[PDB]
Amino acid sequence: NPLQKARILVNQLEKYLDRYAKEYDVEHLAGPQGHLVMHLYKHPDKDMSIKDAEEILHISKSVASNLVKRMEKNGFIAIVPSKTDKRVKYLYLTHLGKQKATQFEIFLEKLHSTMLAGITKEEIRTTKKVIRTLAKNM
Amino acid sequence: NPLQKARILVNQLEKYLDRYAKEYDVEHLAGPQGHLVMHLYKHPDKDMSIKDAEEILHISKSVASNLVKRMEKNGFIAIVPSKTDKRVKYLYLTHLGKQKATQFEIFLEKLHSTMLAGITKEEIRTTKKVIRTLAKNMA
Repeated sequence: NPLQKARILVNQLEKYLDRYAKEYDVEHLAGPQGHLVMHLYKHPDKDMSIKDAEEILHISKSVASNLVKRMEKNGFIAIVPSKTDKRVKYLYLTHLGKQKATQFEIFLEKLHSTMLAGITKEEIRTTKKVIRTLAKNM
Repeated sequence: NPLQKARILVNQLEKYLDRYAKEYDVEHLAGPQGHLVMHLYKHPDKDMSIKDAEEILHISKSVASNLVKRMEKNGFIAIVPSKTDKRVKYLYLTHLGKQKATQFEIFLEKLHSTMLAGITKEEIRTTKKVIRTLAKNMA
């Protein structure tokens, strides 16, 4: 049954991810914080406002604000408020965020090497398409 | 969390699945038995051996044999060994199985109408393949 197998896959997938994130020592960075840290490190000539994080992660301001607040508490970023507009805040990688970023690139590189073996990109775009239309149908 | 979200979706899909199988009274047919019944009902001029079932459902003789024995226990088919060949066993849709067929057709129509809207069958076949190969890769 496809639904029973998918339920099984999800559980294996969460276990598989926790195990690698530990092996690569990016366990707390795995997930949205990693996605933010990555974008920062990949685009050094741009600035990231908290609103940049909302649009990339399609989350709300309250959710994004507590996310960047978490990343600052973890020593991953410096939050620097804009001097012109008091409501705009910028995100900057610390030294630890830079090291963690570059380690996170390596961890993802192996995941795309292992988990997506034998899966073309056209198969992936459609799979994401099917899952979204199932979700919309619910 | 994307994984938390996928788990919730699959749980919604299964709940909606049970809802339609109850509605159309086809709960045991969701899956291979329904596929066999359909092949029987749709092709009434051919005969289906157990070895035919292996090819149709891409299963083993042992898996097909336990499948049809389950379908007979549910009264969907009669398994009648060949009167010519002692090694061939044939499958025949019963009266109950013919009613289940048309009940199963409307059920599939409802799935394609509601939960599986906008998803072609080729899109489903790839989705199943990605799921099989991702599971293989975490091993």
